Amino acid sequence: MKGNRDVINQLNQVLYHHLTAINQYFLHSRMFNDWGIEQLGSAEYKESIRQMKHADKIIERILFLEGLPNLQHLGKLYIGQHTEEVLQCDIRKVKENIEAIQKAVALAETEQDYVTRDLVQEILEKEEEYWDWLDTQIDLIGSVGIENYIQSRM
Amino acid sequence: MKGNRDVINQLNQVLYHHLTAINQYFLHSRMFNDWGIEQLGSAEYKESIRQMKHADKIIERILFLEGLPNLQHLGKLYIGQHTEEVLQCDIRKVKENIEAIQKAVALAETEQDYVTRDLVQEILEKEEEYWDWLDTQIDLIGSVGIENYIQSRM
Amino acid sequence: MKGNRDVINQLNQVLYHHLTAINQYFLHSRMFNDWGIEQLGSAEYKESIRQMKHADKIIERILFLEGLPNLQHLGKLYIGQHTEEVLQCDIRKVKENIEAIQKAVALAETEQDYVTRDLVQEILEKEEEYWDWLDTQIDLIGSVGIENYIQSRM
Amino acid sequence: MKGNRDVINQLNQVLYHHLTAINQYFLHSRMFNDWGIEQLGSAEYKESIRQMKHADKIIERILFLEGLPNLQHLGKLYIGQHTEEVLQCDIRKVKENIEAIQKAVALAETEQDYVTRDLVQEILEKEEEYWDWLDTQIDLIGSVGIENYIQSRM
Amino acid sequence: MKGNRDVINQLNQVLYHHLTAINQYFLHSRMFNDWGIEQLGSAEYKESIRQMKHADKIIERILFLEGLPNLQHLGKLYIGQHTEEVLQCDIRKVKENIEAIQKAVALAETEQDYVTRDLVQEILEKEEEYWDWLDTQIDLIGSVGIENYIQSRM
Amino acid sequence: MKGNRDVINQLNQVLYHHLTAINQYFLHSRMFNDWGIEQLGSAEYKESIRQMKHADKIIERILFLEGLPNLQHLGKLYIGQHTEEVLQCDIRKVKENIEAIQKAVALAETEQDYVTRDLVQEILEKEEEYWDWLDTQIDLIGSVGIENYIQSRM
Ligand code: HEM
Ligand code: HEM
Ligand code: HEM
Repeated sequence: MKGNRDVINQLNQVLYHHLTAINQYFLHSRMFNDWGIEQLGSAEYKESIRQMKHADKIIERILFLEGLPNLQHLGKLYIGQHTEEVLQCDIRKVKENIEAIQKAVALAETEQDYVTRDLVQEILEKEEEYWDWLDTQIDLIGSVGIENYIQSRM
Repeated sequence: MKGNRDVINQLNQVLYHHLTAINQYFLHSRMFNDWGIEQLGSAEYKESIRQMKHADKIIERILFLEGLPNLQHLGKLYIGQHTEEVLQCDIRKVKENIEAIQKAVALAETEQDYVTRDLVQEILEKEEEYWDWLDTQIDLIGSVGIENYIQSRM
Repeated sequence: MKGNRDVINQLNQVLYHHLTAINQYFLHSRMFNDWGIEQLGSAEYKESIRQMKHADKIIERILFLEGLPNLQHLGKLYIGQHTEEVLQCDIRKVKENIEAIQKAVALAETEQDYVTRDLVQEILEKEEEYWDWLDTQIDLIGSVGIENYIQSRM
Repeated sequence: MKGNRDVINQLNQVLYHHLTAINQYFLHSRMFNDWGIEQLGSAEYKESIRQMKHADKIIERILFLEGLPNLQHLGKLYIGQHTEEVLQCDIRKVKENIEAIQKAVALAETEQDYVTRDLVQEILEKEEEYWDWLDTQIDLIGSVGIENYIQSRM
Repeated sequence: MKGNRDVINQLNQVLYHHLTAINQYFLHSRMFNDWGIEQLGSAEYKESIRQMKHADKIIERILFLEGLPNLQHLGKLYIGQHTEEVLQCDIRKVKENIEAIQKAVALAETEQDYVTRDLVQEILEKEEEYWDWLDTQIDLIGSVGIENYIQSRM
Repeated sequence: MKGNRDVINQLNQVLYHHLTAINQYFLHSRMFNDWGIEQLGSAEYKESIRQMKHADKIIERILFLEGLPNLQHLGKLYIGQHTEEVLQCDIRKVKENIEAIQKAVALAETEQDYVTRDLVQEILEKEEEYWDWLDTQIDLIGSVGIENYIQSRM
């Protein structure tokens, strides 16, 4: 293939994690909506769409490199049963995403696939943003209490 | 739970097929784009998005009925290696979708879940449309030849 | 020089307090934002910008009077560790600002620098407004409780 | 000079390749137009202009670094005599561009000229895009036949 | 903290230099205006605002990494007494900025904080732009003479 | 071939001079910009683009006449080291351009290639305009002095 095989394999790992995140965040969105917590339903939906866009770019990059995108398998979904637990499940997932993306950055650099590096660098910045937003929600549950926090996210 | 357990379980079967169809069709879109056959890339993307909307509607219906939507599992993706084979892989997938939807209609009717029936009846109408479109593409390959057919779908 | 030396020196005292207030308020803004308390982040940003405009007006007045604006030095920043303490740190800072401004008004009047007096009198009016706003926030924390107060300032 | 001499020398190599590509793609554009294959005439023109823009940015970067941009010499032009051969000649050229750009990225990194690195990283992404487009045209000539392919590019 | 401690410390160094540059350029702006050299007053103001924006992004990045932004201290201000000397003082300052930013890029890379790296890479590009503009003004004073140069910058 | 071989060969001589002029003028533009003399940067850019359009028209004319445009070779670039020398280098280049164009007009007339003659006659009119502009700049340097002249072209 035109691309580096090891780079292609790690891009498929990143895709695996994006595919997993799409489904986790999407179900979390619809669970929050079913509960009437509509603003967190929206935030989870937006991040699900963001993950879908990430996956699209990785698939297209893998195909350009003449590799085979792997959409057949998923990782473990972390599904919470109440608001605070959902947030902690998302935190667990985004940390997995970031670790995989960081290793893709490091590997692309070593193999001199600089365009791939910049692609996953762009995704990483957004994953840090979602991690930050989740951390903030946890702290706010601490500051205002879970009853006030949910009320605010209706 | 408020909904019927067998109806709930068959809705998760329909969701499984939609989630699987999402990934098959989306990959086929990007492969057609990778091959330079952009009108088939676009058609496949549109059908993937429709499957995404179908899955959304089913997830929301399962949650209202107080069941647990299952997004953890995926079926076999039928991935083609050239234009004609891709179309045949899609035909195989939509036939699986339609069969699961038909059993959901029949079962929803029996259990007097008339609102679920109407939801899955609407999805069925769209699945028949995609099936018809695929049949037409295969016939057109026969009528005009694969070289003219691909040329037309650039 | 064309201006009065004591007036010039007290204007640099006012500038010192504005420069210090810029940094305290700006950091408090970004800390509130980091905590998810965005309306207090916004209020603190607005007051930092006002302090930036105050400092600008004083610098321009010192230069017209042919003195040397001193931007090299900073006072103690009072940095809080939670919402209520931040507000109290700001109250301490604005009280220092107002005291320096009041001495500038009194001294400008004595030395018949009536244009400088009016400049610092305008700044004072705005500093009293920020002081009033801070007092109100503290009272509101008392009336509604810190959990409701923070919830409201998200 | 303010810049690193070795970095400057490699930037002049990249410029050499951009200057060469401008002329190859431009002549190919006008040859396709002379043949009546106007859509490939347009694609070659757009890429010629893109190469001109690349050259502009490299020249300006070399001058900022206090080096001497070398516009006096050109590399070998690969000029095809029929559609498929033209595409293969462009593929040969873009591969030369990318190799020179990749070595510029690697060298800028080692010498800690991070702004130069980002400049050539941006160009590289576009060169990969043109390489991809060319690969696609070759495959389409395979899929639809050269007679249909040219017809489509009129 | 979630961030790397050494990266956080170097980000605080970059902030230190941005805080210093804000004040130097701002005073230089108002000094040029006091002298009637309004176009250089404007250029210094714009760059002061640019430095303020740089500082904002670094503060927010430090807080995201769970570090403590240090706004309490400033570096030495280089304040000129006539047009050419002001420009040379700014040149001294921007070189300090760039050295600190380059070491932040190198350190972020080593510790695999790739989003921080991209943030300071973006700032660096702008600092090179201001350095270039300053170099140009010095040369123009050489070409046209200081009397013509100031006249032009009124 | 459909065109006259000697006419075809002289058209390639004109193209050679345009391609050479493109590069000289474009570099002069970016050098003037690098020096802060932006109105001369702009004037030189405009003349480079005109030379690019001239080269395009000649390439298209050679191809219609079924000859082979030669873009592989370049003449001596006359690169100045200061404003006055640059202008003199441009004067030398446009004089070469005009001489090649004049021989193309005379030869096209002899061989009754009246359409080619009119094409090169139009280009000549524009080359005389650039020659006139350059002469004016040199005279203006004499009338106002180089320091005022450069000041005016900032
Ligand atoms: C499996 C990999 C998937 C990929 C690559 C993918 C890709 C995309 C893309 C590219 C878009 C358009 C984004 C935009 O234009 O703003 C989109 C939209 C959407 N996706 Fe997905 N998607 C995936 C899975 C899913 C799943 C599993 C669901 C539901 C559980 C879903 C639900 C949606 C919805 C509801 C939309 C909005 C469509 C619209 O309103 O137009 N997606 N997806
Ligand atoms: C000390 C760190 C500072 C930071 C982080 C900071 C930050 C900012 C920011 C983020 C803006 C808005 C920029 C925009 O939206 O375009 C701004 C504007 C401004 N700053 Fe600062 N600033 C600082 C210090 C100063 C100082 C010391 C002065 C005066 C000597 C100053 C004078 C101004 C002025 C006059 C404006 C324009 C405000 C307006 O017209 O809306 N700043 N600053
Ligand atoms: C040799 C190095 C060259 C450089 C750095 C260069 C640079 C440029 C630039 C910066 C533009 C404007 C792009 C834009 O604003 O969109 C341009 C336009 C153009 N160039 Fe070049 N160019 C070069 C050579 C050539 C050559 C050799 C030709 C012809 C064979 C050519 C033909 C054109 C044409 C036809 C245009 C469009 C101008 C217009 O319609 O405004 N260029 N070039």
